[PDB]
Amino acid sequence: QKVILVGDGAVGSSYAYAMVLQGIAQEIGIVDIFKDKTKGDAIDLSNALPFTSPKKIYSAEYSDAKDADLVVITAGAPQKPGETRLDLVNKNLKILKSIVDPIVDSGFNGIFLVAANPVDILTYATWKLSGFPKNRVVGSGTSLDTARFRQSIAEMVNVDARSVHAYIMGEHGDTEFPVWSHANIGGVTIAEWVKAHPEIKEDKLVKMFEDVRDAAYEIIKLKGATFYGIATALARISKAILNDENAVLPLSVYMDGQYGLNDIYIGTPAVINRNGIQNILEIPLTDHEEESMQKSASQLKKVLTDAF
Amino acid sequence: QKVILVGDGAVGSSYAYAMVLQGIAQEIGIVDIFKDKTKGDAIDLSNALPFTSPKKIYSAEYSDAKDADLVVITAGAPQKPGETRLDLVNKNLKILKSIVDPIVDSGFNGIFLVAANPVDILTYATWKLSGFPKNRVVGSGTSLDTARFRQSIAEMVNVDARSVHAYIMGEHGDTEFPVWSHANIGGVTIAEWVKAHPEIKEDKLVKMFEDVRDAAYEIIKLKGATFYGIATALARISKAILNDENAVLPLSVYMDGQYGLNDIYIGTPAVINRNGIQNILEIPLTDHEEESMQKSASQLKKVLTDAFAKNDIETR
Amino acid sequence: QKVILVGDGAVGSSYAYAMVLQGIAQEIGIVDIFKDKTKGDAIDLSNALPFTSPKKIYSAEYSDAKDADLVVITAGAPGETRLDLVNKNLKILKSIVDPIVDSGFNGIFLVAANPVDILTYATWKLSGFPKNRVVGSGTSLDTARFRQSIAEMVNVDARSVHAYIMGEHGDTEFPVWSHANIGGVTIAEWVKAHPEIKEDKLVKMFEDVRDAAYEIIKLKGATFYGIATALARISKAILNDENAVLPLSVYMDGQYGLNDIYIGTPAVINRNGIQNILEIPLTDHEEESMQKSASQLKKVLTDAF
Amino acid sequence: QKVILVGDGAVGSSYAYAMVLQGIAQEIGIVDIFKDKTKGDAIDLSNALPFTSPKKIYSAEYSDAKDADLVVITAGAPGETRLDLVNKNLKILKSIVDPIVDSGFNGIFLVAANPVDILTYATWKLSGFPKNRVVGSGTSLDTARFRQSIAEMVNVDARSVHAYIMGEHGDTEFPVWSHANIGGVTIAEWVKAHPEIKEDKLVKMFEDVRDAAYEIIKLKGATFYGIATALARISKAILNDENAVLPLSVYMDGQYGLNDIYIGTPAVINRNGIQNILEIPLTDHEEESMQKSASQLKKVLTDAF
Repeated sequence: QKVILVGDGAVGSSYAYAMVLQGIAQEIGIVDIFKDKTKGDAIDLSNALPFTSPKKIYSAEYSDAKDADLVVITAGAPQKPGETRLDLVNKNLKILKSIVDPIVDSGFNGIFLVAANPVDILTYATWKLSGFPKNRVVGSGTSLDTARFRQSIAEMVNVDARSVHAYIMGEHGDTEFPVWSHANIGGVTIAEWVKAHPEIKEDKLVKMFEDVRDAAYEIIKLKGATFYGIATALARISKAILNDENAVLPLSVYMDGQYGLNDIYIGTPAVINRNGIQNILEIPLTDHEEESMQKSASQLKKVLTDAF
Repeated sequence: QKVILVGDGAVGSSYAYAMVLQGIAQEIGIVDIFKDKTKGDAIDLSNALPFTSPKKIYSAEYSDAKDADLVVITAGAPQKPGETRLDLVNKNLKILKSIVDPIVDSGFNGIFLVAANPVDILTYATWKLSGFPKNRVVGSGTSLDTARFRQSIAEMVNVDARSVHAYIMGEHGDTEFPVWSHANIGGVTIAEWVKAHPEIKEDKLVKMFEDVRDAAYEIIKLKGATFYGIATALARISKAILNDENAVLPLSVYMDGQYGLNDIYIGTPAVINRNGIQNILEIPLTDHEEESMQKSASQLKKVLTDAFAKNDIETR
Repeated sequence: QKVILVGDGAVGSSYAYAMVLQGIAQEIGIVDIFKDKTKGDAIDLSNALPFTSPKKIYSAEYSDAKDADLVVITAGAPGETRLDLVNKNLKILKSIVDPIVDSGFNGIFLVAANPVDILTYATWKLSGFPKNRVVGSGTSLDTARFRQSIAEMVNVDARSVHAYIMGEHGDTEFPVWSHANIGGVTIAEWVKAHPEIKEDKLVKMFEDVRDAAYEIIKLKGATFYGIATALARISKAILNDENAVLPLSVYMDGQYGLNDIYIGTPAVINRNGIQNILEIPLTDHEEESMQKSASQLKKVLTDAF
Repeated sequence: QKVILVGDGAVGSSYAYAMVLQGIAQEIGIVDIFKDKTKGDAIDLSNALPFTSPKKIYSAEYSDAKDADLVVITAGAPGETRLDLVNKNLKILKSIVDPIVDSGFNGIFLVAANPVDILTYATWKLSGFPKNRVVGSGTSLDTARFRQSIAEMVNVDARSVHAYIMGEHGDTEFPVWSHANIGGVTIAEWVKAHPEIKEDKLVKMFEDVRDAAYEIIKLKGATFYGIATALARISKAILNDENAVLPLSVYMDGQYGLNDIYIGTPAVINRNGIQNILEIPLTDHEEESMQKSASQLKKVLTDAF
């Protein structure tokens, strides 16, 4: 279980730490333009190993991805507060290509996990750039928000989060949405739970989603950047892949008809194991919610068209 | 987190051991009419603690339930061939009564976790005999079979069990049933799953439910008794209660209108915590499954009324 | 990580349950003369799997040990004399080792049958396997409990409590008080600094630890949860290649001045058996204790074959 | 189990993250000059909670230390003169400890800021708290990394590797090689039976552990994951009342021949602070090392005031 991390910034670095404290993977190679930073990170991270399970951590080069089972791409230049997102995508595409090409050439044949924002778009870019099978290229999608969303519903309703089933689908970002109609707690629909427990106000639920959806913006405002949350979810996804888990997570997967969408990566439940996506789940959507999914995909699709 | 286990037999003993190895509970008082066995089981289990989290395990008497947080009743009389299931209830009631009363006398005011068979019947009995609130008396119901049911579906569809939602409800036993219409994988129904994945055959799925439900029978015929599965299920429930989790489990809960049922304990998904049942989930059912529920519940009510009637009048 | 369990009695059964709950090994083949019991036991156990990590459990035959990584021998019937107990278990041991060896099994042997030290020496001779591929539970259990009790009494996390009970597991085993320490401080020195701790308490403690099994048997009819858990830990150290230090039954090639017999002492064990046998410096008295324990054992070993 | 972290820099921030992933404590209030950063940090960390055990994390003020069970001080700037660094951190410390004590805090102090030993003594002086209710990370991390390295070299599970790096955390800390042992066998004795392990590789290993922090700072700019992880483990020993043995910064009352200074030495810590200061048997040279580190420490500690 060898992982090659690409991007030793706030997200990549925190991600490796999470992997270390949580005991996921056996070998982690850190790659970043700035070599010295990663060498230091490797030594520092390694000094924490005596408190967790063993691991081998080192500053690596794209060539070291040859026998890697999972490549995590975090390195993604942030949008300047005064530029087209298209530019953000045009600058990250160059950053991206300079990463995928050299990684492919190493002989790497494992799973790609894209976390760089905008993720859905960059997952399509990675796929197109690598020429890898659709199921071997994945994006963090809306797994982090779905997790938080479930956790918040759980706290409000007071039921163990493990029994709260809800999904946030679409392009991870401003257009993502909650599948309220299908969301349920232990088998009972949120709708039925409210009818049965009026104290759980419908308006508060709605704001909660909004708070989950806008949180990354808020954090960047206060702290300047977001990383702990994304880093933890990135680790979980990494765990499901490496441990051939067959877990169901809302990832950025390749659309081929599901929800009627085609030729794009967007967020939807999916089964993921050591060989990438096994299944792409189509959750019964309300026609209204199908519009949501529709809007979200068209906006994302246009940008994808232009960029290329 | 103090636990008082009544019945140090195969189930009871296995349960304690599970609690020990899994690190659930801080204290475990073992109670059984046979004192020396509980004393040796206490010492024996304590030699395992160095390989797990600490715990205080000792031989106990009902009076020790005074400050307990949980009382686990596994003490039950086996059904020998040739006796009405009515007799099996009659003698188990006598037993239950010899346990409930003294525990209630100690001042115990925690939660009751009934595991004896028939569990639903013995749960309602414990509830009635103790006088405890309906939500402070729970049966292990169909939690084990549901957990085993899910893992098997998981293995067949090859999807992590955590994302496999399926319930087996009704009276734990020969007439419990799987709510196939509502069961789903990560949000996608079993029916829909079979449509997209034809390799997943329906006869195998239904046979698997039968193999699950009949598993206890086969275990007894080959080995004489069953304890590892239920013991492990019991410890999970115990953890849900003691750690105040608000976990959803198909347990034996008091029916007060749900499923059109009233005044009996029967299996159905419920939310449980340190104060007992918090919520009873009403999973949408098919007219038939609903009928199954009604039937499973009528026969249930019949045996209670018979057992309690005989016990109310003939006891001396 | 495939394990073959020979003996589905109270110990074997508990052992597997421990393995199931603790998540050790991915496959357990249970082997016992009573097929039905092993069959129902495998089904009961498997129902416990949804609450733990996955594993494959089934009623096996010695031949299933062909591709097994670990073979644990618990078999053996519990008013008997020990000499005539040893004899009926050497015979049983033979009926197990031979066929397991013929299946091609080139893994590790972990003997738990009693007397362990004697029967462990028997497995070695009966299988031919290298002195380091045949291991006995030794005194790992008693030491684990001995350390735990010192920790409670002393009120310091047991992980830092270092003590060993060595020699033949049983009546003649003894504690190495001289080398035993807390955080690195000898027990002796700890007692000086803290008089609240009494030698009478410490001395009776070892005794209680040592004769515990005797009482559990008297009270409950048999002991199994303790050794089961200890076997499970040993099983883990082997299957996961931990190179852990445990007082196991190891072959004597000079240590403590002993030779050609298995006996209890700290050793490093991993996926490939015992990696190292550790010699703890002993006190003259302690050397005697070890000496006396070994001679008493060696005689019984000598007359057995 | 509530905690008040003072300092939301790379170390405190990472500390909080570790605490969150490892699920230690149920409440963490992050206190730092820059509020918005501690505010956006708490939101960010709270988004990770769904993947771990529950916790209540928030931006706090010194006043929130009132009911706190433990306060962790990581504030303190990272050219520089050993003297100047101490003198300005002593100032920072004063602007923190005072206000925290004013809140009503009657819990434990865990000092992580460097130079840790000196800043720990300062915390004791400034807080007026009991000697046992003021703790410094001391050499716990280096000792932990030191043991792990010896284990990888000797190929024996680290839990069985007992070694101690003592003295003032810094350039003057030294390894107690004489007492260091593996499963009860001495490093010196271990080497004898294992030629391939050379005292040359062993001395260089320690030196790497000691000056590693320095290499990390040059390469990356700062060091935080090692210290943060270690802080979280000490925090766990305290919040869970473990009575764990860790080389911490503790008040010397004659032990080792030292008096009236905090310095690195094995100790038992729990919910109520330091239970015991362990005095490990030092060689003449190892004893000289302790004196040298302490006298030099004492010097810098005096001038500082």
